This record gives sequence, structure tokens and C-alpha cells, in this order.
Amino acid sequence: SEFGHRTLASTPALWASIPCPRSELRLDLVLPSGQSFRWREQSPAHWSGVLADQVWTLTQTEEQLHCTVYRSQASRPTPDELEAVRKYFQLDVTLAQLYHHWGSVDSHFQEVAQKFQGVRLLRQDPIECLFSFICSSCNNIARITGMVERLCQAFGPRLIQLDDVTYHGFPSLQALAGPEVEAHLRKLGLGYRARYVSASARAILEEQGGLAWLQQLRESSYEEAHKALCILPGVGTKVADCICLMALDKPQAVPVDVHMWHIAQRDYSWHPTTSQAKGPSPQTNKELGNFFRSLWGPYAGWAFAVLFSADL
DNA sequence: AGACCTGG
DNA sequence: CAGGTCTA
Ligand SMILES: [Ca+2]
Repeated sequence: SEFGHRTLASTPALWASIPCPRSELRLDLVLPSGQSFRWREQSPAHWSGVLADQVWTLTQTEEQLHCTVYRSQASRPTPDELEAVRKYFQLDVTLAQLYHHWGSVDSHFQEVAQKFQGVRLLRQDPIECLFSFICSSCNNIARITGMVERLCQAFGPRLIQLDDVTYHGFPSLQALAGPEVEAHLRKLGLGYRARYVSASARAILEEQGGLAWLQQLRESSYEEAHKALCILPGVGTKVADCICLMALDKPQAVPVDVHMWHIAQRDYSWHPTTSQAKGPSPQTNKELGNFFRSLWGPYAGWAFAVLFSADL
């Protein structure tokens, strides 16, 4: 009872709730959908992972988001810890309002949205997001999830152990910039991605002014943030957009890839106007990005996440 | 337009 | 072959 991952039923006194309807958030649609790769459904409807440097288990009912944190001396989450959860799901951004706006300017969105409510954007830490997505090229969610997990066990601080699962905080820049990190990462199967992780860690710390340079990009504009991220090795337009959208508060960022094309072509009969090439390319991808921004508005990135989930 | 790294 | 990135 006092051991293993908790459940709302097994340790009722250790859970605290945050008012939140399923219409504003659906854990099963957000946590394993390629935004964050650190969440696991260790027990049906119960999701565990690291948030604000601690381990949490989350589960929801129709009107509540039940949270539980593991630190010593067991205890229900404090009002301040709960705010960290609220900020992580950016609960201040009302989904009902967004769905309504996107649904009123886009018939197709309104159709698919009906069955997929609760899809919103997580507000992730810049470092975790940068290196997690550096590992995203040529990999599916499952592979990415594995690489990120071994990377954290290897270079991340040990937090606590639940059952046979030991949680680790995400690796720091210092750790990732360490010597022989690349060789070590290759043994963990990160392949050529190992080099970018090592190279980007050292580049930020030794050429850009460190952690401050990254975090500070949140106060910077989307165009400026995107441009800056792109100098880092292993980070291109795609990864830069994912980072801007997921960690730098740039909701208008749309990460274009082949999947997005499939949707643009099938559900909007979209095709390139500016660039010559009629297939995916830097110039055409830039258009697709502008197309959806023009269609959905300031939160075009959030809107696509919805379609991205409806397409499973 | 290839090369870079591996399981499904 | 997979959500891409880098380079000729
Ligand atoms: Ca780059």
C-alpha cells in the first residue's frame, strides 16, 4: 500500500484535485502523443512521470484532475505544488474557447474535434524538449521514448524508486556536455543522434552563454527564437518549431513534416503555391506552415495537435 | 540527393 | 524503412 505506484483508490488521502473537465484535458490523448516522452500509464488510467523535478501520478474523473506527488513523509500535494501541475498543462488557456474559434473558421476542424476534445499543449522545460526532439529524427514515438529513458537513467539525477522503476530528472547541460557522453549514448542506441546531443550541449554552454540563452528565448519572439535554435547542431526547422511550440510559448509555431502534408492534402486539398517543387521541401514546408497559421490564427500549433491526435 | 544509426 | 539534419 505504502509501496509501489499509488492509485486514487489505494491511497485516497494522498491525492489532491484540480478542477478540470475532460473537455479541457484528456491525459490519454496528451501524455503519450509525442509531446513529452517521460509519461507512463503504470496502472490503467494512471500516469506517472517527472514534473517540476519530482515524480507524480495523475488520473482524472469527469470533473477533476487527481494529482499525487512522491517526495520524506507521505502527504497530499500542497497548493503550490499543484500550481506547478496547472502551469505544466497551461490550464489558463481555455480549450473550449480555442475549439470554438478554430471550429468556426474551419468546418473540417469542427468535425474531427467533436470526437477529440481535451487535446492541448504541454509547457515543457526547454532543455528536456530540445534534446528529446534532437532524438526525434527518423524515429517513432516508441523508439524516441526508449532513447530518452536510457539517456536520463545514464546522465540524470536519481529521484526515487517506485516498484521496479527508478525515476531520474532530465540530464543537465553540464552532464550532457561531459566527456565521452557521445560514445556512451551510442551504446544506448541513440545512433548518430548521440553526436548532436553532445555537440548541442557544448555549443550552448561554450558558445551561446549557457542555460540563460535558452530559457530567455521564451521572452523572445517566435521568429527570433526559431532562428536561434537553428544554429545548434542537430536542430533544424522542424525540431526548432517543436521546441518553440512546446517549450518557448510560441503557439503559432507549426512543425511541418510528411504527416502534416498527408493531412493538408487529404483534408484540405492543399498544394504549394510559391515554391516550384510540388513535394515536401524547405520552401514548400514554409508555405504549409503559413497556410495553417493563416487558417487557424495565433494558436495554429495547438490546433494542429488536435488534428494530429484525431488521425491517431 | 545521399549519409548518418537501429530496431519493427 | 522512421517525424529530420547536414552537406555537396
Ligand atoms: Ca542547426
